[PDB]
Amino acid sequence: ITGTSTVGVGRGVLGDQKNINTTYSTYYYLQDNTRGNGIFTYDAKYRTTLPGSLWADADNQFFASYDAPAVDAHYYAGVTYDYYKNVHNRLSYDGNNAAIRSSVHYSQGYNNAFWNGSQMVYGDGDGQTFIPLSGGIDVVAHELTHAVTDYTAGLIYQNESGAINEAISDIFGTLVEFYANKNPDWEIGEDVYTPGISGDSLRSMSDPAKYGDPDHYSKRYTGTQDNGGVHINSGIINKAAYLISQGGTHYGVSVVGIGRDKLGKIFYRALTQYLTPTSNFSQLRAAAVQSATDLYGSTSQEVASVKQAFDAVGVK
Ligand SMILES: CC(C)C[C@H](NP(=O)(O)[C@H](Cc1ccccc1)NC(=O)OCc1ccccc1)C(=O)N[C@@H](C)C(=O)O
Ligand SMILES: [Ca+2]
Ligand SMILES: [Ca+2]
Ligand SMILES: [Ca+2]
Ligand SMILES: [Ca+2]
Ligand SMILES: [Cs+]
Ligand SMILES: [Zn+2]
Repeated sequence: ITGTSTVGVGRGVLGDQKNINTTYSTYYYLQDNTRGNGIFTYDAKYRTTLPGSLWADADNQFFASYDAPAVDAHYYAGVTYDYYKNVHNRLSYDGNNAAIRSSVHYSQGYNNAFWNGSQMVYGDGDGQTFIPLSGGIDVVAHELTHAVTDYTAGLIYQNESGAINEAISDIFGTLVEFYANKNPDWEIGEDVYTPGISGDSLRSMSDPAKYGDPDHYSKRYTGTQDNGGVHINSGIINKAAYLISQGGTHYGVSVVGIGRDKLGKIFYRALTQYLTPTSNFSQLRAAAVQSATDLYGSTSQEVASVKQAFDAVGVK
């Protein structure tokens, strides 16, 4: 909408107070004009019609329980935009400052979040498996990263290419979580998953097998559920990325860690310059090796560590 940029205040899903960029024209709308061509947050009103209504508020204060998922979807989209711009010189998901749209309160008791080809969408959860999913910064950045992938490598959402697509979203979701630097970890979704169980998460990148996901190519899922295991076999790539950054010895193979920032540079370059819609795990290894060669040189530790990490997870 046309209006003037304003700054509201509210509380997110976890009860934390934050300022949000809004737009005033009769109402205060969840429309942040400070980033690209805007970040816009919508109310789906417990239905499945999308996007729903641009979020309108009478007083620019967002402390109601119903407001909390919207506050976080809006704010964490801003953090994610900032990460891509400041760290990778990428302007929004398309590289040309496309408007970023999110809807919250999607459906009833909906235990998921998604990118629908055009926007991000967040369920509220059922209060048992999830609380409102925009409360997880890694979740928000995971969804927005699906948009980045759509506009870059375009990895098809099935089998190995789809597991790479998933892992890219988990990797950058985690790097955004570290960028914001609030309780960062290598787990996925811990802030919104299972409110009645402490210390768990939807997935782990540091130890995927803690939740039955594979951590070695010899343990990959080959069936048809989950689009050929896209959320399962992502553990093999997530583990490789974790090893590149943090190091470790895994199935007897030692990896010298090179840190999160270099992991992010290598995988961002692979995603944007080398991966294609049909890339498989072996092709991802080659793309990561070439990316690290471009950035650091063929004789570098960074290239050696990429090779060690893929060796450790059984990907040649
Ligand atoms: C980070 C977590 C909290 C959310 C994350 N959702 P997610 O982002 O993985 C969501 C899952 C989904 C698919 C279809 C319909 C509805 C929902 N997938 C999704 O949005 O895929 C977007 C996409 C579009 C084109 C090509 C490739 C990908 C996830 O891991 N979902 C698990 C629970 C799953 O769906 O198994
Ligand atoms: Ca209000
Ligand atoms: Ca965390
Ligand atoms: Ca996390
Ligand atoms: Ca939990
Ligand atoms: Cs789990
Ligand atoms: Zn995903």
